[PDB]
Amino acid sequence: RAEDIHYWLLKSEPHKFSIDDLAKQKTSPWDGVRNYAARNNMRAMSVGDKVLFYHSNTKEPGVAGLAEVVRLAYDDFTALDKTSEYFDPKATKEKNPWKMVDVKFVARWDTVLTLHELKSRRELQKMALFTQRRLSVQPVSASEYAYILRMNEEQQR
Repeated sequence: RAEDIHYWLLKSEPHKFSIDDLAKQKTSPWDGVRNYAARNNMRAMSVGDKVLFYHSNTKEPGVAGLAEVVRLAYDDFTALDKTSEYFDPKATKEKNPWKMVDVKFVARWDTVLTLHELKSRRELQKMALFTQRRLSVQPVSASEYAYILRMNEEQQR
């Protein structure tokens, strides 16, 4: 398990937080995940794990860049921020179900690798991306990761 690097996809709406926001911040906690399956995926992440930064709910959805996990999951304190969209009325200092990792910027791709293209490769047919819509933190297979990075290179040529 943690001795091997694993791969994930994290969805973010870019008008809220884009790959350029991560780039500017260099590292960021991954706050505001309020789906429990996604939360559990974050508890399964390890330091050094690779991350596809995916822009969702936008004109050009797709993979925008790359990040890397730099801290293991800890309590998502935005659940206690009464001014936050991600406020959870029933979370406590002592009983906060929400957890988050920190990630570091790795790469900002010149143009997004669109969802349409992701759905047009045999190698990607089994991505969770296509199955599971509420799942904002998803496992990516090693081959899926590899194929996607290859696609960015093809697009950049």
